[PDB]
Amino acid sequence: VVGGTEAQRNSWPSQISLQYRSGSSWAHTCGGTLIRQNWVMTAAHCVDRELTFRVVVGEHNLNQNDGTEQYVGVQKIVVHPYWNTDDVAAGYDIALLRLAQSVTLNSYVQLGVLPRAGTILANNSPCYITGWGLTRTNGQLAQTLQQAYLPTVDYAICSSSSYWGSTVKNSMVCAGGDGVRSGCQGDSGGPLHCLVNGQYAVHGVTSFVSRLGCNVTRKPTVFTRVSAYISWINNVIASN
Ligand SMILES: [Ca+2]
Repeated sequence: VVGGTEAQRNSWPSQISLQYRSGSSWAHTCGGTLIRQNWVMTAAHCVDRELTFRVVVGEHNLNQNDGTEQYVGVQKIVVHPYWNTDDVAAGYDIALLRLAQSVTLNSYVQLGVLPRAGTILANNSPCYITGWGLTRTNGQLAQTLQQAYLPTVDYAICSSSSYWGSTVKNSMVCAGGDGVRSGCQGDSGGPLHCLVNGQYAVHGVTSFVSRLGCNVTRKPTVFTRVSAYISWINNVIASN
């Protein structure tokens, strides 16, 4: 997250860190959202590599003992069947991870609430992106979980030629674009949390930014629109 602030450690208890095994250690690669005690929602592109993955719930500082973490292996990966790694602009950037154990819930570890199917946010709706991703374009991962205020940019604006044009689909949510605040590498797969009727819900899965950089004016961060995938999510969890 470029232009973020440090999250309070109990603000976003559905946020997870998706890590892969790297020699004798683990490396953060992506975010995700805990949606069942044994299921995480992330981006498909975060799991294209043939890596060994784990999920960390109750994580705040990637580099220090928080006293709240639970570490759990990924047992099964179900990528959306229409995903194509060489066409992120087509959409379908979503995957579900079944965890090897069910995590224990507490003020640091909660299920993310998803919107009702078909819900579309008014332009300029209040949302936060969260994650441990780069804090500058071509920078480094954050140590502590970051949040940035990223209001939505509706499809009509986002798909206009000075924004994303044809690259954005109605199956996506755009947010931000102010040139200061954005998602960045390492945020992918994590949530966009939007305040609706007094409660935050996870409306987006972080998918892409411009090839020119993270915080580029009129290139809002692009997310998979969770509310387009409710039936898919429910069907995968029911069949696995
Ligand atoms: Ca930690």
